[PDB]
Amino acid sequence: AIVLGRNQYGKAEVRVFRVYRDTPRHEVRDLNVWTALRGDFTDAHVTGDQSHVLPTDTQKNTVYALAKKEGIRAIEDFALTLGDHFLRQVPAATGARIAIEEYAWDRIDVDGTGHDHGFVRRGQGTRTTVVTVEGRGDERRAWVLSGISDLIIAKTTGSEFHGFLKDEYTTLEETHDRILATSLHTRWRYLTTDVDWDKTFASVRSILLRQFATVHSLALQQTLYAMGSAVLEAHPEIAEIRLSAPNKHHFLVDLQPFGLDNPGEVFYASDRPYGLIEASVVRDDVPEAPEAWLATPGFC
Amino acid sequence: AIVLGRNQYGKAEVRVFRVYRDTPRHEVRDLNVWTALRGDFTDAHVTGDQSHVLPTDTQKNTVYALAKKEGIRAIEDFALTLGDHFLRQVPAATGARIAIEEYAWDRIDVDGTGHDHGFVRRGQGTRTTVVTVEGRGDERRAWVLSGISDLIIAKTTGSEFHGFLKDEYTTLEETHDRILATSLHTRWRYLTTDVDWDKTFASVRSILLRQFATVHSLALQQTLYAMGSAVLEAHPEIAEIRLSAPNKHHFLVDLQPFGLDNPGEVFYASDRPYGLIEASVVRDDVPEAPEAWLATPGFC
Amino acid sequence: AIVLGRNQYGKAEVRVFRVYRDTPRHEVRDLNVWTALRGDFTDAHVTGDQSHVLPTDTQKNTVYALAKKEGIRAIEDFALTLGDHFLRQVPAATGARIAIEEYAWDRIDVDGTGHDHGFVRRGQGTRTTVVTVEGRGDERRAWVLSGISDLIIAKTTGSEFHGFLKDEYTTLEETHDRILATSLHTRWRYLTTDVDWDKTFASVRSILLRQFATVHSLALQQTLYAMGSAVLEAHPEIAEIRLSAPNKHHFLVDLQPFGLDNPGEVFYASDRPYGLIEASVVRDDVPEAPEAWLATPGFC
Amino acid sequence: AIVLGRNQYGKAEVRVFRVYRDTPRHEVRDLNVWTALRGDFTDAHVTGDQSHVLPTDTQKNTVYALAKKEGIRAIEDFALTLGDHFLRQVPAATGARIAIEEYAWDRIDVDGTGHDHGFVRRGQGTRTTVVTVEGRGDERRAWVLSGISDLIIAKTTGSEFHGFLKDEYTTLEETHDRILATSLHTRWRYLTTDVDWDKTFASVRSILLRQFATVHSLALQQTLYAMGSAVLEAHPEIAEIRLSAPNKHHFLVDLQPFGLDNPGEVFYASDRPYGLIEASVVRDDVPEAPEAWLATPGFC
Ligand SMILES: O=c1[nH]c(=O)c2[nH]c(=O)[nH]c2[nH]1
Ligand SMILES: O=c1[nH]c(=O)c2[nH]c(=O)[nH]c2[nH]1
Ligand SMILES: O=c1[nH]c(=O)c2[nH]c(=O)[nH]c2[nH]1
Ligand SMILES: O=c1[nH]c(=O)c2[nH]c(=O)[nH]c2[nH]1
Repeated sequence: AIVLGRNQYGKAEVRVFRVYRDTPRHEVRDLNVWTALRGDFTDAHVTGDQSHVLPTDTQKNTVYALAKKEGIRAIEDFALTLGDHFLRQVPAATGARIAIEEYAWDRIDVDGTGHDHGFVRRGQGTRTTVVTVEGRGDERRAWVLSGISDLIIAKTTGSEFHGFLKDEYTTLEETHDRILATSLHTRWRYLTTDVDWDKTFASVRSILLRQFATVHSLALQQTLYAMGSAVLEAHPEIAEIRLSAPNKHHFLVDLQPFGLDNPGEVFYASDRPYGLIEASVVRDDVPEAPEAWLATPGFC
Repeated sequence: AIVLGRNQYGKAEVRVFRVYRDTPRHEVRDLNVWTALRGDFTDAHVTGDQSHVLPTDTQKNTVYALAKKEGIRAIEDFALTLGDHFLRQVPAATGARIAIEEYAWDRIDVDGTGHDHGFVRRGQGTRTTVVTVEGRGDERRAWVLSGISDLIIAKTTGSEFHGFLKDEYTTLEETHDRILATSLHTRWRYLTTDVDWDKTFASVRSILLRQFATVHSLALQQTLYAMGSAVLEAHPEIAEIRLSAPNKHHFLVDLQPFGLDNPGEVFYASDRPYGLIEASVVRDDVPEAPEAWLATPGFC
Repeated sequence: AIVLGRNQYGKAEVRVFRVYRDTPRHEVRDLNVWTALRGDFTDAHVTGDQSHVLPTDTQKNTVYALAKKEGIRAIEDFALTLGDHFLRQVPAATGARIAIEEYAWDRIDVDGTGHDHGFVRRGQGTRTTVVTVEGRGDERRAWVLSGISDLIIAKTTGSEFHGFLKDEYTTLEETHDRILATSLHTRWRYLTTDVDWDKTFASVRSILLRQFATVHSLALQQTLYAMGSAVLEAHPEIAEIRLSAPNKHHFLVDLQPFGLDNPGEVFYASDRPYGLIEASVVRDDVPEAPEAWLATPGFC
Repeated sequence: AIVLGRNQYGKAEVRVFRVYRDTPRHEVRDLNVWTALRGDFTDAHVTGDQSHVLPTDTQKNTVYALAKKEGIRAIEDFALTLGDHFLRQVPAATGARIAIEEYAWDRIDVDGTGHDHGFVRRGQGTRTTVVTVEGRGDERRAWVLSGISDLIIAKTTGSEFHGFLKDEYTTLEETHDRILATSLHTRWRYLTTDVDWDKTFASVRSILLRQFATVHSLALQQTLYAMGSAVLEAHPEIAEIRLSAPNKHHFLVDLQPFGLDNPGEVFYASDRPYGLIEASVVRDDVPEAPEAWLATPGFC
């Protein structure tokens, strides 16, 4: 009684660089795109008949083709267009998952103004989206996740951790002052697809950064909740936000062996291990949408 | 109505290196360990009261302590032991997810025999486990996933891909002979925890490699199914197996511009993009265990 | 006739995070430090007598100790202080090489102003230094290299490549318009150590960026020369600059198979292979200083 | 008086995968190739006249073409062939540096015999070469470096470190038993180009591993010298060998706080910082060949 279960296939990490150059002031969209189709590909696995299978090579061609034919503004719209496109090309497909990450570029400063066609990478986190489209016509449903990854941030005070559970293996001293440093990975789910994607992203990003800096932290857990709840309070169109934050320990070096004090000044920035504190903040009044999250961050 | 939803926390990437040295012939266990606790940590997020929280630093200490107290044989047993231990130490916790990677070492060859205490990394893929323990006493349940990651394999013939769906964006030529190269990521779920972990792991690994080599491939999809089904047929104790394989494209380089033939000999190994083909092989007569897979491969 | 040749040893990648907090407006210095000592360590290699050897563990302790005792302003001064320090502690040492890289942080924007103690990584290249100190007292000599690494930049026009040598293996079409994208690695050597390190670095960085953007490029070779010569013309205190630039090819995708034009708009950003164009611009009137560059970028 | 100084250019990281398939028992050569030309390319930098420049794209084409035309046996011979070829094609070039890494593959085991066309990556370090060719005809000279990179090895005893210099910043305890773990990077220079490259490589690798295992270590310094000298004593055709070894610290974890002993059994494998111990072993009766080492490991 051995059968094929869940499966998906597509092209991973299609790097597409789109330039808008209708005026001498160029704009760039720098994208990394994943496609994944789902549906009746059973025979392709069990017997090797590829009749239903649209090659991943073609899914890559389609990314580049539509980059010209449809354009690339907000990555959520581009992902939605790709999802609907593959459903129209692949009758055996029941759904498509399109994930995109965008690398931001600034203009190189020349004599106090940004150059028309010279750019430098901004380097402060990746804007992401994960779009799922299922069905066709009146039964078509779609879900949009957006997110930020590798947003590297730190507080040098305003961070405490005390009153925790102490067991026989606990050696950690309580503290009222420590560094809190992380590299934030977050994704949030929109209630519908009728959203000003760029406006909401800029506001969410600003809210997460501001809350991180200004909330007095009693634990990374409490910081993440304050960040996520501030986002949902400001954005009724967002159903839920998941946050994943390493606690990149900066250890206060003991300089007493060298005859020196260390009043919170000299730290060893440790690579591994790191705390990993992960939390979701949700609207209690809307249904969950597990289809939006299937195979996020990955299949297995 | 904004509330804390799913959450977990713990120590990530604890590198523990355990030496067995009861005799001059030492053995090594080289591990990377993640802990993650789930339970009633709501107050720790919402008000900042850490009374329920066993610090991630303590969870790190526990890995090293139990590596001596309990030893490290099969990583599945060590992960099961850590899971039960944390539930004993943290009353608010309802469950624990313990994930481990093991890096295999061989003995250095000296006059045709492995040296007593000198080793070299084996380098052929990581052995993995993901162990979840929920509840205590009679209500306790546990699940074991084991797996292999970064197993880099290739066939230089016995691979085809033809008769696929062709649309207006398709330029891929059908082929009856190509390279098939991948880096296998796989995880499988055991029906129970009464398993000879090392014997089954070694068998699964050899079935995967043997099926990959000897099965004539009509598509990566079909190779993955053939590998997965053979594992399930040889191991009734395994409920399901998920395979994730990039199709690392080796393009036959066009040498005609240089006055040369290229009959399947000279290839360009492209990095990105790559096909990503993902399949699940399951026993239809056993129920699913979503608990085993929760937050695998990640939380969000 | 087998003897020990050149050798050096020290601690690599000491991550030191220094916080200045005498006022509530904190400042951060985020550093990665390499030490390497040179001298009479022959017996330590040949017979294993470690009498001359100061442990790398101590060289690490010394980084953290001096971070408090001497402070960390410009990384060149900190590296010079470390070099002279190790010569005073290690009588067998004849020289010391201290390399440092600095990761820049900005203040998180809160209500239009930078927060007192909350920061985000700037993410636009690494400031580097390589300081070599040899001898003691009146025979002491020192050399300072500074540099930038991983400065990711791109032009979307103003870049040509034509009139090159065409041989029987050449398939490249000449072009008067292409993308030129790179990740710049550069190091330059100062004539003396009497330099305002921070002021010169900011000006050099600005000159390299401006020249990249504004010079009409006939080849990456010609761009790198225009960048390096502009730096030396503006900075008589700099003896030479070496630049190493990958040509990260952005290939104009052929969309004619899909019935579309591509007037310089849709590109495939290729990972590997990449051109690697490397050049030095030098003052013809000052002597070379090979001691400054020994074991840069590495020993072997 | 600002002038162009040293420069070189070429194609970096050309991944060529060559299959030998004269019989059904295929063999594979899996290579990463760098080309770099040196010569009279001054005009190409200063005025932008590319007449002398053979495009890096052509240099890429030449790797694939000669992989068929000439074949790929030992990477040293292939690199020598590329070096001479470019000097034939590029009159302005005075020299070429060709560097290659090879990734070893094993045959997949099927019923105790290696499969005809199914392979798995060996995973134990990269075989390397760096070949420099200068001049043409009677004035031609060439040099071959071969090497090994990322060879991950460890001993769990037979390593000590005591009797070192102790200063006011030293806290390291002397020890008579510790783990010694490293990832070896080494390059050696052949006296001539009349060498059985594969036989010598295999011998050098086994001497390095065997000496590491069996030599009782008083310091990494002394282990490296013992490895290097043994290679030179067994291979008169090798002029010199440079070794670069991180001391990847495995700290004995203090388990006393948990009521436990730890007699050399449980270790924390730290990532950074790490000792970096670098030594050259040379024949004092042969002259140096700086030309062989120019821009190794990099240009700047
Ligand atoms: O904010 C924190 N939460 C934790 O759970 C924890 N655990 C730990 O060791 N340090 C911290 N910090
Ligand atoms: O085995 C394959 N499956 C695919 O779906 C596919 N798509 C593609 O372009 N090549 C391949 N190969
Ligand atoms: O600016 C360039 N220099 C080159 O040497 C070269 N070679 C190549 O293929 N493209 C380019 N571009
Ligand atoms: O073999 C060693 N050499 C050193 O120089 C050194 N320094 C140190 O701290 N440990 C070690 N070990």
